[PDB]
Amino acid sequence: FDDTVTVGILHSLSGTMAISESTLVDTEKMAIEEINAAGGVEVDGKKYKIDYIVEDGASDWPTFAEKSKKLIDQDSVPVVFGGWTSASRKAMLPVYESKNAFLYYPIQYEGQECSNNIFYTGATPNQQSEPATKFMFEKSPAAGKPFFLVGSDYVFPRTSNTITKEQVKALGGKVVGEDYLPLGNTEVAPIIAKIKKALPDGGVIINTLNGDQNVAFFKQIQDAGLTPENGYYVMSYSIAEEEISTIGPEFLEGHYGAWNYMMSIDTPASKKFASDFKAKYGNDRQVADPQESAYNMVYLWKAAVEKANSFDDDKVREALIGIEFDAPQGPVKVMPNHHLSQTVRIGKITKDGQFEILEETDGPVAPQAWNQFEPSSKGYACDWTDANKGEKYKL
Ligand SMILES: [Ca+2]
Ligand SMILES: [Ca+2]
Ligand SMILES: [Ca+2]
Ligand SMILES: [Ca+2]
Repeated sequence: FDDTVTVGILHSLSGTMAISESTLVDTEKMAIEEINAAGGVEVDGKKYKIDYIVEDGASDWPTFAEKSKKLIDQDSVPVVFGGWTSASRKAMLPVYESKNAFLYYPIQYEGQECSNNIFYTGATPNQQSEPATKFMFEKSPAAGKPFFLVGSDYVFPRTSNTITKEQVKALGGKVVGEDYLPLGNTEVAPIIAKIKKALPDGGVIINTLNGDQNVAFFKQIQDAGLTPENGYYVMSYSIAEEEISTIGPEFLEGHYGAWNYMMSIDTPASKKFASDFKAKYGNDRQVADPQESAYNMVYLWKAAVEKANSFDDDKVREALIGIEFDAPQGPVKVMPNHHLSQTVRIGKITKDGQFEILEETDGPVAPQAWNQFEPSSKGYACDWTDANKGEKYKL
């Protein structure tokens, strides 16, 4: 190596979100180690080793904003890989925008955003909850049954459920419940009683709980008899193979997810991701969509740097649009709206905590940041390649 570049990593390693975010740091570090082993990042004929600073967001959104300022100003990083909850991202967004910096954010979310200073590898709703909703209503064993929505009390679950309510109405179904718990809250018995009352003949439960309150939720719904055997099916948007392995797959068997990457994808690229992750971190370790999303961020950033011949975040962000990567999920591409074109999978959870893949799109789906079911965003798009279009413009 001729020089070094130091990037920022900002995730919850402690608190209620650690169950989800800790493995993202592991995965981002694996990508960095791979890139370094292959020669680093090439800029102006010089090979740069990638170093990193990890900051603990501690499941606390003001801390995410504070550590973002530290990484940008004190540490002079050219990108921060970070975030999970939309609460943490909304807290960080003014920091990256006011400092004209660059956050790369990997987690599935609600859309309704298109920051010039954020790029996104997590699913937008049309890459996750919209196909999942149609699947539950039309194809699942609870086809035609009513929907009950349960999530954490912040902007992702509330916005996701607003979209779901619009879509279920358009599909001709019914929503019979919508309830939120504060993030981390484990007092799930009252909502369980409501689900039993509202779905006396079984049905679909849409779960947007984030973090480790999912542990209490899945264990208590099983003890209450809200089980696939009794006609109750949960579709979850914010947990996958990692959290399932901590919870215990016996509590998730038979329930559903919708994701762009699943560990069970039967391709050399998917198997190599899993095998490499186990070799570095242990044979017990899972890979999953959040990790695949974060992995991709590092490789996409590296490609954009080499295309731009610069680490400057304005030049890298300009170069990043259009970049393609042969990812563990299949081919992905960074779009003019800064999001990622991705293949969509529907899965049913097995006794071992893997997904049985039941549906898969014919190639990747372009991300709709501005949601096309929600009346306020219908007809809008985002395109940062055209000065006359931009963050939010009418088609
Ligand atoms: Ca920890
Ligand atoms: Ca993704
Ligand atoms: Ca199959
Ligand atoms: Ca858009």
